[PDB]
Amino acid sequence: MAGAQDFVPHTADLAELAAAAGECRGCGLYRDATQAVFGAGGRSARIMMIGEQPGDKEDLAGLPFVGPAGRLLDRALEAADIDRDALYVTNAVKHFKFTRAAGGKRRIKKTPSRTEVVACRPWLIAEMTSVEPDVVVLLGATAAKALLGNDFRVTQHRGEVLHVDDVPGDPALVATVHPSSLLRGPKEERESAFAGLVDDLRVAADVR
Ligand code: SF4
Repeated sequence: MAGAQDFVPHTADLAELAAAAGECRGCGLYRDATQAVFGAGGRSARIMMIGEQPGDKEDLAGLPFVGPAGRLLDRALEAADIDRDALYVTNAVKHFKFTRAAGGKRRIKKTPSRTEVVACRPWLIAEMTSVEPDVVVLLGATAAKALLGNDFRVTQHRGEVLHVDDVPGDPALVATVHPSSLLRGPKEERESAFAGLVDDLRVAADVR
């Protein structure tokens, strides 16, 4: 078998899937991470949101989007009039890939290789088959490329509703900036970028 496929059980039950992901060895990232971080939410969710990976806070909370980027995402969701409890939120890879620097105040995320993304993608497929979302919001380059192709450029398709043929259930896809990118930079640029994230979330939420 390839990647995580043999570790994925034949079930759409999210609790069963999350327990199975705790035992995944589909790539190397399970070794140094604290635990797998599966998606959070229920199968009635109409909107699925996919980030890159659990970060330092998520790796220990056991839940996605709990750190500063998650708090910015909550502020954007509220501004977009979307209830976070109604979404299903997850990440392209389920184990935190990291390093430390001497004197650092946190573990530093490292970018998943395309190999790791493809290895973990069976979990993402299981999640999408389980949830059957009407729309998938892809937060950042890694997540967007996971579904849209390794050459895809988030920066070139902002605001656009995409549909690709190899995605199960043919949901609408909206690729946007990852909330972590909005945490730093000059104020005017951060404020414009925040408005653009709210716009993209509203596009996704307006999908019938
Ligand atoms: S990152 Fe994904 S494929 Fe790799 S070990 Fe973790 S759950 Fe399995």
